[PDB]
Amino acid sequence: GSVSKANVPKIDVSPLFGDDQAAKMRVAQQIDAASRDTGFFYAVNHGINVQRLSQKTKEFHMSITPEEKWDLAIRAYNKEHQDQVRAGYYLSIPGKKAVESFCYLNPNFTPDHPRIQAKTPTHEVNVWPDETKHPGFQDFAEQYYWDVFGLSSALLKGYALALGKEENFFARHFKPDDTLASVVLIRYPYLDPYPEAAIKTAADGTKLSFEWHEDVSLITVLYQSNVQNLQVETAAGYQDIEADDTGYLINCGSYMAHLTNNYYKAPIHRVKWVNAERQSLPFFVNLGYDSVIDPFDPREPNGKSDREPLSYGDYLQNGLVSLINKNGQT
Ligand SMILES: CC(C)[C@@H](NC(=O)[C@H](CS)NC(=O)CCC[C@H](N)C(=O)O)S(=O)(=O)O
Ligand SMILES: [Fe+3]
Repeated sequence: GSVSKANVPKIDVSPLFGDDQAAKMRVAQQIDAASRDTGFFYAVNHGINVQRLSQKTKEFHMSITPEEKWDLAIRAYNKEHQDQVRAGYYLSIPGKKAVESFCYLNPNFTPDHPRIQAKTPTHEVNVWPDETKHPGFQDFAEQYYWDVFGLSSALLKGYALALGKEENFFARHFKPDDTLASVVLIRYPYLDPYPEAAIKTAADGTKLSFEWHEDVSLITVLYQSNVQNLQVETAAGYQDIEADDTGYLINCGSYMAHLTNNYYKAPIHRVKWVNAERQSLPFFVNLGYDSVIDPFDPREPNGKSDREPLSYGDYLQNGLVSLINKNGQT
């Protein structure tokens, strides 16, 4: 019943920001090898100040009041906010639900934006706390969105080259004016006593905070504090993913698995229950609402696939609802 440790290589992604094309191919090879193995890798030498990200996120989580949480709550917690399906605060439920979080979307989604004017699903205008009660928080959060957007764009060039495509194969659909990408600022608290109602038990007996799932994304670009919790499923069972609070943990989402005919799988993973204060800050790399990538199969000589091209917006709307139905309202 022992638990092994997943091979999660640390990949220096800095060449993806430069113009050394052979060096970028050597990064792409590493991304290919990781994507074909466990499906996770750590992006290092990424150029983002993750210490400031963790400090500002901690300041926000530890200073917001129950009044402000109701005022920012998504409609799952506040019936007055029917437009907040994605963005807003996700309340914990003491004695029942430990996790709480704050999700925000593309800062360019304003009342002027045509997708907001047309009321297209998955598009929302971000809600923010009072500036004086949380000085600099909105500025930090929006800046972080574009900081990790820049990193994610380079990572997408690595994935494109790894699959034998031109480096903009994915990134050309990843644009500041229409990206459905999201940031979630997740707090997992220390609780004494920790309520067993907030703990799930896996089929193999492991105590979990969040059950197995594939990510709803093209790729996921995640920062976490230094508390080990993640497990990836392999054919030989679940394996622990070691923590690293200096790098970004990268993995493919189910849209990537669809478009590559499962050549780059969306790794199934789950979150172990750990009674420790920690943060989990995912950036879900989503494309535009009408973004469509023609599927292909890198295993076939002609590279042809019979899978239907999937519009990303419909994929995202269906995927987020299915994840809530399967693993519960977060
Ligand atoms: C329970 C929770 C803390 C987990 N984190 C996540 O983000 C999970 C697993 S990937 N994903 C979501 O809840 C989709 C969010 C989409 C976002 N609202 C949007 O609209 O884009 S946990 O894995 O850390 O346990
Ligand atoms: Fe996930």
